Amino acid sequence: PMPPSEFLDKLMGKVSGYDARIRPNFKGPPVNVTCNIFINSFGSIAETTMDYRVNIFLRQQWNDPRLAYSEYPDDSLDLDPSMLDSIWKPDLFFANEKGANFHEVTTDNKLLRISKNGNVLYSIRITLVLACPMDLKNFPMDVQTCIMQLESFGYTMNDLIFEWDEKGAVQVADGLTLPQFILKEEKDLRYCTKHYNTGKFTCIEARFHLERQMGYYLIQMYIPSLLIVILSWVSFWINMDAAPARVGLGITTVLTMTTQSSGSRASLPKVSYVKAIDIWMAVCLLFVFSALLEYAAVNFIARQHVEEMRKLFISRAKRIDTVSRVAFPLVFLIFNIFYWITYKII
Amino acid sequence: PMPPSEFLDKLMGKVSGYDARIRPNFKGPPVNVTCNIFINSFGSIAETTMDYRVNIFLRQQWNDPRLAYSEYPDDSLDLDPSMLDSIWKPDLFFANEKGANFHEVTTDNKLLRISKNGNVLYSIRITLVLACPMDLKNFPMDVQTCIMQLESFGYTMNDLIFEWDEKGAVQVADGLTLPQFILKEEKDLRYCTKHYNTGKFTCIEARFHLERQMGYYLIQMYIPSLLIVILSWVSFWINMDAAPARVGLGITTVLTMTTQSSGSRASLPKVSYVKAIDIWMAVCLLFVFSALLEYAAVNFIARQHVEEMRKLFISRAKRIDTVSRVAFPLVFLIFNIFYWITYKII
Amino acid sequence: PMPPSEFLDKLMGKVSGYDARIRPNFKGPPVNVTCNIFINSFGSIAETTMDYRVNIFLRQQWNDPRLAYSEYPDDSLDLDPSMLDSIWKPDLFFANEKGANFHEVTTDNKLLRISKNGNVLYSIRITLVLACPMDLKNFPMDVQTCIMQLESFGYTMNDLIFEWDEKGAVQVADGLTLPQFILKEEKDLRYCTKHYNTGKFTCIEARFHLERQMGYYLIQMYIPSLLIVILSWVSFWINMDAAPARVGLGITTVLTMTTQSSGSRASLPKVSYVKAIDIWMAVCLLFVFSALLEYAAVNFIARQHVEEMRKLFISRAKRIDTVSRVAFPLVFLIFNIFYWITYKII
Amino acid sequence: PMPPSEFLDKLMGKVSGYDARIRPNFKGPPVNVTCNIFINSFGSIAETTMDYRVNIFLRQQWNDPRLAYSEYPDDSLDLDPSMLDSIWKPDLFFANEKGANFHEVTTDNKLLRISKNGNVLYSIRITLVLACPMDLKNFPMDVQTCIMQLESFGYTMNDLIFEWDEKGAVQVADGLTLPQFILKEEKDLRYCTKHYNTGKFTCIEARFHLERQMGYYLIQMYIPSLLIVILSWVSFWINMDAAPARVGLGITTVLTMTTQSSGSRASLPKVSYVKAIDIWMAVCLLFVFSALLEYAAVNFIARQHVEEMRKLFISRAKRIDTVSRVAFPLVFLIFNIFYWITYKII
Amino acid sequence: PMPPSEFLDKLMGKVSGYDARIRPNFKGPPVNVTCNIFINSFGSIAETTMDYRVNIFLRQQWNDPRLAYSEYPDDSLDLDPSMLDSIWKPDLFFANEKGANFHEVTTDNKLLRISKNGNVLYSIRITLVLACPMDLKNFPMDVQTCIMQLESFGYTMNDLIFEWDEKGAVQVADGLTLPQFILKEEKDLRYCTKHYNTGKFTCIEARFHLERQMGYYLIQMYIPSLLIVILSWVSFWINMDAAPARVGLGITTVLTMTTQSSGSRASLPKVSYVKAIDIWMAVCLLFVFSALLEYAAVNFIARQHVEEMRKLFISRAKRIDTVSRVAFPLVFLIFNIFYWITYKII
Ligand SMILES: *[C@@H]1O[C@H](CO)[C@@H](O[C@@H]2O[C@H](CO)[C@@H](O[C@@H]3O[C@H](CO)[C@@H](O)[C@H](O)[C@@H]3O)[C@H](O)[C@H]2NC(C)=O)[C@H](O)[C@H]1NC(C)=O
Ligand SMILES: *[C@@H]1O[C@H](CO)[C@@H](O[C@@H]2O[C@H](CO)[C@@H](O[C@@H]3O[C@H](CO)[C@@H](O)[C@H](O)[C@@H]3O)[C@H](O)[C@H]2NC(C)=O)[C@H](O)[C@H]1NC(C)=O
Ligand SMILES: *[C@@H]1O[C@H](CO)[C@@H](O[C@@H]2O[C@H](CO)[C@@H](O[C@@H]3O[C@H](CO)[C@@H](O)[C@H](O)[C@@H]3O)[C@H](O)[C@H]2NC(C)=O)[C@H](O)[C@H]1NC(C)=O
Ligand SMILES: *[C@@H]1O[C@H](CO)[C@@H](O[C@@H]2O[C@H](CO)[C@@H](O[C@@H]3O[C@H](CO)[C@@H](O)[C@H](O)[C@@H]3O)[C@H](O)[C@H]2NC(C)=O)[C@H](O)[C@H]1NC(C)=O
Ligand SMILES: *[C@@H]1O[C@H](CO)[C@@H](O[C@@H]2O[C@H](CO)[C@@H](O[C@@H]3O[C@H](CO)[C@@H](O)[C@H](O)[C@@H]3O)[C@H](O)[C@H]2NC(C)=O)[C@H](O)[C@H]1NC(C)=O
Repeated sequence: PMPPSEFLDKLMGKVSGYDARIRPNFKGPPVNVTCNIFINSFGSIAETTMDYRVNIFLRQQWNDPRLAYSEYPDDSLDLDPSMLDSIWKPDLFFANEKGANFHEVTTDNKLLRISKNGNVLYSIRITLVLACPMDLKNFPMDVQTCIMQLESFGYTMNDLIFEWDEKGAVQVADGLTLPQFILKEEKDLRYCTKHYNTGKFTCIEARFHLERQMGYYLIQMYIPSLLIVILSWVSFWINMDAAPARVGLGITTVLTMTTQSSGSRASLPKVSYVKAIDIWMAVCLLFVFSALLEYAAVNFIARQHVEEMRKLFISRAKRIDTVSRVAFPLVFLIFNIFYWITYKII
Repeated sequence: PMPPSEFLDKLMGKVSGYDARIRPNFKGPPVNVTCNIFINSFGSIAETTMDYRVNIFLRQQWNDPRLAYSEYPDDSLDLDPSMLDSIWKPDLFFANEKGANFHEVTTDNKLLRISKNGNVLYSIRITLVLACPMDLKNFPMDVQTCIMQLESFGYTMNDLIFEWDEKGAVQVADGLTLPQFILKEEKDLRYCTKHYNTGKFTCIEARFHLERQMGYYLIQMYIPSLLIVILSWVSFWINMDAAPARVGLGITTVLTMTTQSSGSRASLPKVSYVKAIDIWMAVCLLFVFSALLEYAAVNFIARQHVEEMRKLFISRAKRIDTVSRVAFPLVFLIFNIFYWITYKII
Repeated sequence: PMPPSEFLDKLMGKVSGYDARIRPNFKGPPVNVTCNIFINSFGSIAETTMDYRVNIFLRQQWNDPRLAYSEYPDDSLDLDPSMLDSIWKPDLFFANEKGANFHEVTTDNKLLRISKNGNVLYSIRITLVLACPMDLKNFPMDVQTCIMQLESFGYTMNDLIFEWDEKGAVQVADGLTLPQFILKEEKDLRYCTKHYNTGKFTCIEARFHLERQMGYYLIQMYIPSLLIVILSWVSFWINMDAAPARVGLGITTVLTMTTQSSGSRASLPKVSYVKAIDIWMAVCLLFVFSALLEYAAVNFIARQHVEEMRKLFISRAKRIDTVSRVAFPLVFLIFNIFYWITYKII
Repeated sequence: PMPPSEFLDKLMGKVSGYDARIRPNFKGPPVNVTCNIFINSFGSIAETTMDYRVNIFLRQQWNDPRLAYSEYPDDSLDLDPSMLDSIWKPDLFFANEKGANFHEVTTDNKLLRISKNGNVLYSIRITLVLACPMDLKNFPMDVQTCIMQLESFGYTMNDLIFEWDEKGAVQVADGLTLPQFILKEEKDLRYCTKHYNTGKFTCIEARFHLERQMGYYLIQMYIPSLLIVILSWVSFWINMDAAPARVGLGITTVLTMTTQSSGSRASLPKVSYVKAIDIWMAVCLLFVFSALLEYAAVNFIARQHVEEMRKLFISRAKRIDTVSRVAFPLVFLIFNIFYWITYKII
Repeated sequence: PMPPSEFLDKLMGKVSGYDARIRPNFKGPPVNVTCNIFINSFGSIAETTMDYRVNIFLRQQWNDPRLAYSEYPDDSLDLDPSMLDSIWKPDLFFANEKGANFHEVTTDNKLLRISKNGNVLYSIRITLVLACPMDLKNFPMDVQTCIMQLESFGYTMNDLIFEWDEKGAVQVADGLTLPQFILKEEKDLRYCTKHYNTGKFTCIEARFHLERQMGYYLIQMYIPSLLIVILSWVSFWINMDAAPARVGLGITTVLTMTTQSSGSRASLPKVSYVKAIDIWMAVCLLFVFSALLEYAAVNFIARQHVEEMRKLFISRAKRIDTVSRVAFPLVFLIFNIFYWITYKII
């Protein structure tokens, strides 16, 4: 008979004494607000700024005994967001917001429905730019753990407690992909209960493990680093005497190893510790220059050393030549097997 | 006699029991809202961010039996956007908004008119920055399909259903051009009906097929890649003996093929898979270096090998020379015919 | 006696039946709104985005017979923008807004005055980022025509018509200069009457012809392109025999012509058609490389060809030398006279 | 007894006939509003956009005889910004705003106090991004004059006149420094009275003279330009015969003079006229290349010219050598003394 | 019995004469507002703009005798931010805001509670982009002191005084790290009492000492500067005669020392004074070029100077050779010990 919006105006109005400024179960046990999120979008994970943009559906559920109706014949009463400032809502916020906003296009993207016993479902759409610190000690082979944490601002622990629901506390959209990362499915859920000089305030947090796409940096960097070192060694398969081709093929490995070192730290923050993209690349710099010294070991013999005199001349340089030819794959592949299985277990 | 705005205030006011918080056909069949868009602007299609900005006219049509007037002698009653928060409107939103806004310059750019039988036309101007994932496996020769999807936020499927109208569900402005793409005319129109733990919500979506302008990358990249490979082969039409001109014309092809590899991946995301602009260009790198080995095959003879001794010296190198001269167009044009007709059928 | 604001409250209030939701001359002839703009600022003309920012004073004039007073002894009644939502105003908008805003610093920058016969002057300050497509077939020598168009949003042609006034429909500020362009004084004024499936809507538009400053690109690009070609020819005034100076002065023209080709397409969109800054510059690339082939024509004689044998050696190369010396200004100045007078008539 | 806010509500309310929509001295002499600013922050002076951000305290003073109280025992009544829309205020705006905003953090940063005779002090905090054209004919040695101008928007000259007060019309904060400029203390104060087709409107303006920091560009550019020219001359102190060291030290001056010409016009607008950073640098380009021709004048003798024949060979080249050695400081220091004292008097 | 929000409406309403426009202790002693902040986020410390973004909790405490309740049985009455414009609050602002905003997601992030004796606690969440001047005379080894200062805007010193509380006037979040800096724990707290021509206004300020991470610039710059100088000296361990290897290893040190000088001043402002990253690097430029002159001192002997003639030829050059070999670590390590212990005490 009577429509729900007319029914609900006398359920929360000045009649029946409902005050939206007062929490449920006032002067009693605290309010148990259970939460779960639905990640629509994810990404633009900046590393200069060390933050990431997410677009979620924040669903909040609690019980309000003041809103419990008994005689109206429906099981749920929805409430459009025009009258949304008229009941009590929890003062949730994010402890690492770094700017956020609602979505208000064609309607405020907000949802509210009330069960018969007073169970309240509240769902809004938020875009967050959440801050997470980035550990980059092993940069292309790292697992970034960026978190988000949900706190009360005004109510202390003895008035309002946040929880995650057991039925899927973080849902992720179906085809949610990232251009540079993989979002793992194990999502840690734990408390971050804050203590200030004002009081103690509730917190729950979710932890997202992000693992990179190694395939990009392997193409741009690790393959043009690997081939120049092989270019460095075919350069020694030049003739035995000091040819000017060793001058050009020497700087050929120099002009590439500096160019690959030019755009190497392109989009990276200025961290003090050393990462892993350069301890690969600094080794690729000294294996360039070890071929530049290898021409000097030709010129070490060529200006130092007639049937007797010329025989020691070639015999000493070949004694360096076949040793230097074998030892360059020796010093490389021992390093190259020490490099990857280090990061395979880290 | 009586003006429409005075007539409409008693048609939707507190008299006659109209409540804007309640959908039409309440406790009955769901509301059938039919939609079509008019794309004014399009583009700024970012690929680092994988989104695109669009500027549309969102037209929504439904029937409200509460608004059906009978005695007023006009066929349509317009309603200025000052009184627009006074009737019911659908809570449409975009599932991939990534930020959006209205246009409010000199007047809120909004339109509302009401037919005699209660048919309501509602038209607004929106600017969207819609997210679309970018498949870039064959980057200059790809067909990007970027979509837009229109959902209800608060009403489930048993209360509100979106549809596309048959009479031109997507209109495009007349001279709408893109700097980098071609918008095809076949626009797929289908449903994306969402299931959450809240309920099931209606969705309709439109699919835009975008095909690139290959003419830009052919000028900056494919022509300076093609000529250096031809520069690499006239470099072998140098004299037969080991001249220093082969040192300079060797690095001449090196200084260009790295410079063309420098600004190659300029404005591109860091995708893990390999695209097609570099498997053209990596082949253009090894055909540079195959001429650098071709001087080494001159120096392979020059320091290894008197009427008998000099005759085998020139005869072996010419046996390599005329083979290497013919085989370089052989290995190129077989690749070059394998490259394009692969992407002609993809 | 009675102040104007007290007089005007009974002229447009609930007394005397004035309704701001209803256009003048309702159920009669359409409203003739005449417009003119005053461009304060102009520029930041982007070409990657193909838009430009303008800052105007939009003056609108129409007649409202409901506002015609007769007994008050003043000729014009101004109205401060606090009461500006109380009379009727046209719903003008720009069909290519791409974002715009008002100016509200220290007061809403808005102006309204009402004549005795009901003539209404309405003037506001708007900042627009107007979209214009950029034709760049001849890029440093182009004339860009970027437009702006003013439409009604809610009223059709039978209710509201926009016009330009004859008395200076576009005024420009006094010292309005642009860093890269010249705004011509001939400004085309014409109609762009839109037909949608909703109805037909009025439009008037203004066309601004923008002509570039050729002096910038002549300094950075055309002078360092011209001198290297002259550097390419003094390089042939080296000694007759194959000297190593031709190796260095060969790549001297190469290291500049690629560097000038590096920052050439610096701030340009990725258009598919070829512009004019590169068909100058591609010709400046092959006149670099024609001197690199000119050393090969020295080495074509030096390894192919004793009083008889040496006389044909110098006689053939000088036969190429004096021909190549004259023909390089021949092939250049014919092109250079064909280049500019092409664009002098376009 | 009675508090000021209760006293002031009957001083400006509906009682006593005060109307905030009506200027003081209505139908009388115009309102004399005197102004002065306090510059808190200054800078981020962009040159691509040709604007600058400033953060001021705009103090406005006028007399309102309607607000003159006589019996309340205090000399000044302050007014908090909640009731600030209740009295008359001038409609000041900036004719070159290019976007501006108020500051509203923890309170609207606004100030109002009223003297006994009706003198009103009004002070607000504004952040402006003011447009100024940039003359850059002598770019590191220029004096930029960027202005700001304060106008009425709705009141003509016969109703409202702006003035600067004699007691320090522009105050500057104490430690206000700029990273690239020096703000001179002579600040010109004059009128810019505007004439439109609407009427004539008041304007006062202030002129700020900005002089650059020459010390930055002297370090990055003028010292690495000076030393390469000295590197160009010690390069001639090589041995007399045509050595290959002149090839390397020739391009040594080329690889630097183009690199210093690469990042020279880094953050500069595309002005058509020639500035002064390049007419220094273009001269530094041809003094590089004059040493490249100086090796050609060695090779002019080396392939043109036995006790008689060799004596003219060395005697002609030394006749060029000692002349070219002295003349290079001759042509440089005459230019270098002509360069700076030109800009010392401009 | 009676709820607090109903109790508080009669405590601050129109009954009991409370006026939020009037400060506590009016016409009496000034208001003593004590402050402390809690820094949540810190950083994005720009140096081109010379500012930094901070995210704080601003806690303000004062006493209001008008709000002192006696009969209600609770010790603290909280107040939700809906009724927050209903009591008096101090008009705090930041004298170097450069733009700031509140946080309003899911609730206005604001907190208010009132003790029994009228002590008021007020806590809000602010994001500031605070301006600080950057002294960069010794750039990688500097200690930046960036401040923040809290002032009243409308109340003078005889009405409102700010103080820092003794109990931890600046708290910092637990794991607050910076990518480039270290926030020291000694935080200076002092007054910055402002004198304008309006009056004198209260100020308190906090000073944050920021010390850089030297480890980043030591890896990218100081190690590739150190090794090239050692590369410059092994280059002299080439053979004694003038070899072409000294040409290539000469420019090898040139191509790196300019490349390291290319991206050196990458993200730096254009300060006029000289910093310390280049007086390290300019010395690393002339120790590159001192090896280029060292080949000229070989060619000084090679073209100037038969059993007697050749003995003085080698004896003079070895007299330069062993002196130049020892003196290069002599001139370097004296500088290198003078460089660091200068900045160790500064
Ligand atoms: C919100 O959730 C919390 C946590 O589940 C609830 O707190 C817990 O409530 C139970 C039942 O009210 C308490 O058990 C009782 O404890 C007292 C004292 O030990 C004992 O005398 C009773 O026999 C009974 O065992 C429990 O102590 C309490 N725990 C805490 C930490 O507060 C809370 O009641 C929930 N509130 C609502 C409104 O649902
Ligand atoms: C909005 O559009 C939907 C889809 O066209 C309408 O739903 C359909 O409405 C028709 C007629 O009301 C239903 O047909 C009837 O079905 C019942 C049960 O099968 C049968 O007893 C009747 O004889 C008749 O055939 C149809 O089932 C129904 N389909 C669905 C999926 O709901 C809806 O009525 C429209 N609402 C409005 C307000 O226009
Ligand atoms: C706004 O401007 C338009 C265009 O000037 C006006 O429309 C024109 O108005 C005139 C006079 O009212 C019309 O002339 C009349 O035409 C009828 C039918 O042909 C004829 O019987 C009369 O003897 C007279 O010639 C003219 O047709 C009409 N044109 C159009 C295209 O509408 C309009 O009246 C102006 N409205 C106002 C409020 O000023
Ligand atoms: C605001 O400031 C302006 C400029 O100081 C004032 O205008 C000037 O006011 C004086 C005195 O009212 C005028 O002098 C009188 O001029 C008339 C006509 O010439 C003469 O008959 C009188 O004997 C006396 O000399 C003066 O002309 C006038 N000048 C202008 C350009 O308007 C104005 O009165 C000030 N208004 C207020 C409210 O303070
Ligand atoms: C806010 O804090 C300030 C600073 O602590 C207080 O000002 C100081 O208040 C004391 C006590 O009211 C004053 O001491 C008195 O001074 C007078 C004159 O010298 C003397 O006759 C009395 O015997 C007594 O010693 C003190 O002068 C005053 N100082 C200043 C600089 O104002 C203020 O009272 C505090 N206000 C509130 C509301 O708490």
